[PDB]
Amino acid sequence: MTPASYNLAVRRAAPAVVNVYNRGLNNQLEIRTLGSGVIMDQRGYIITNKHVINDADQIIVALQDGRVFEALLVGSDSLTDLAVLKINATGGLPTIPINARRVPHIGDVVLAIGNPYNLGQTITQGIISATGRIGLNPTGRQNFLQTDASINHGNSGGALVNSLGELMGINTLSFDKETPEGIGFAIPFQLATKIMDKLIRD
Amino acid sequence: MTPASYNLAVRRAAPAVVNVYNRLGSGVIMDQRGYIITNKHVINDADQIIVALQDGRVFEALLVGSDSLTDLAVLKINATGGLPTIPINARRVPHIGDVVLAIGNPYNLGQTITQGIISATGRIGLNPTGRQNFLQTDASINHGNSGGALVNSLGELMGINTLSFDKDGETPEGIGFAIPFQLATKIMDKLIRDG
Amino acid sequence: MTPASYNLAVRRAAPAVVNVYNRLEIRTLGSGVIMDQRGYIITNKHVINDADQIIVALQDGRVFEALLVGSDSLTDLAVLKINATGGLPTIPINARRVPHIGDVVLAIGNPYNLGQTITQGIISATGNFLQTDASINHGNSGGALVNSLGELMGINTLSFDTPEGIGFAIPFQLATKIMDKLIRD
Repeated sequence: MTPASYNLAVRRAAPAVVNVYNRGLNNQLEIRTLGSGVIMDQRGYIITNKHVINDADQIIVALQDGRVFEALLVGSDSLTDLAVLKINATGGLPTIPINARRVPHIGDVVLAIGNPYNLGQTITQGIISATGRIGLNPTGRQNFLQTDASINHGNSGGALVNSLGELMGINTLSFDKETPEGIGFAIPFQLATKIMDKLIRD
Repeated sequence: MTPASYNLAVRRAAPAVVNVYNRLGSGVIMDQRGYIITNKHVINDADQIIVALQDGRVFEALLVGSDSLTDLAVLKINATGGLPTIPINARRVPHIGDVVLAIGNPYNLGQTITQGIISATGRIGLNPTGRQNFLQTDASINHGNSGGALVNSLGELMGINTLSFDKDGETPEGIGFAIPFQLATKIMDKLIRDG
Repeated sequence: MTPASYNLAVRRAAPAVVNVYNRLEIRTLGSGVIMDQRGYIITNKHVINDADQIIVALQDGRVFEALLVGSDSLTDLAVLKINATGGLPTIPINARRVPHIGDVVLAIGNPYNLGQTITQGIISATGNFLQTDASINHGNSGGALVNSLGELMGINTLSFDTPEGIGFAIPFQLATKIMDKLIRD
């Protein structure tokens, strides 16, 4: 027989999730913070976390296949805390699966993909805990997704995908206010997307 | 292709799980008449107990009685409309390993669903739990989940979530407990036919 | 209908996972996995390190004193021996199966002495150390990490020093190799 697995999602998305690093002058340069990013398309556009690349002397993007790029910050967005990078790839880029017709449902099994404590790309699984909106009017457009898929420093900017490897959101920061568990957030993919397209227009 | 999901169990059980506050734990609308279960410590020495359903309705609830030997309490609300109730299959045998979902109101963030499995069904002899019939789960439990529901992939009530374990040396992960539904169904009827 | 479950995995593997005590009193605790019927159990070295007496307890209630037969500094794995008055349950092993990231996996050990507990996660990474998010806590060391078929994927070790859902395991291949090396003596 075959083991229960969410390996089909891991194979379709893991390759498009890169390791992001923020290096700054101390000569002598070092890593201020590190996060993750999702290669959106073969033009070299990546979506990451704004707090991960803020005040960066050098932005280093590292794919899973060994390739290391020096990236360019195209622009970030405050309301959602997203930032968009750009790399110059010539050998072909692995991209994240996207299904624009899909609508995320509470309970859907979801996988978080990121670089917790720089231990190297890790995959954690949970479900979509809730979906809401932060801002004026609770009935407004969905702003965030909540998941219990373990999130840690280094996951910021990463991808939230369902069991078909489809993009559901861009992991953000976790929750902290005793010592909470299984509470993490992401920006819906339909929103992450619309912002990128905007930003890619300067 | 269809995405793997537990949304079914959710649509079935979440409507029946309420937000408890006073003038903030959680609760489960056991049956039509308006009987709501919760933990006795959730409502202990509280003033006006307020109960908010996921459909936005809000009611005042009266403590129809709690039970110290199980840390459970039963509340009553007089609703005019129809009420949502938690699915309950009395012929179901909870097994260790069954996928389970915890529904509650963590840090008053709004109703959330967390998934884990049934870690244990009970315990033999002295133990950190202090009890024998506790259902142990690794589905994320936080302050506010107390009193909420523990359901399986069909939305059936497995137990009533209880106080979080946040320890004697370091912060534990994936350790939560729930009171068996079979025990809550007993304690409900008793506190009911007892006034 | 029937609830989605990983009980099959529990039934197959859990009987073989034991609770290891380091005594005297209790200086520390962990878990172990019965590699074969005669009573050979694998656990981690740090759990039974410097023990006046090694107590092993089966999930069925029986309690046996253990003999530290040997260990391996390299992988931090130790081997214990107990004499059961009959054949003992063994952890399922399938040397032909290749662990994949994303594979559902269960953690079986004795967290905070609560008693045997099963937590679930997935293989988060395979980069000779396996990484999983199946909740691991103090007392889980030396325990079993199995997939949905009860097959052994690894011996859980010590967690990540607050980080959430980061735990590692020593590949079952290594445990198998280390068990044969010590039984042969």
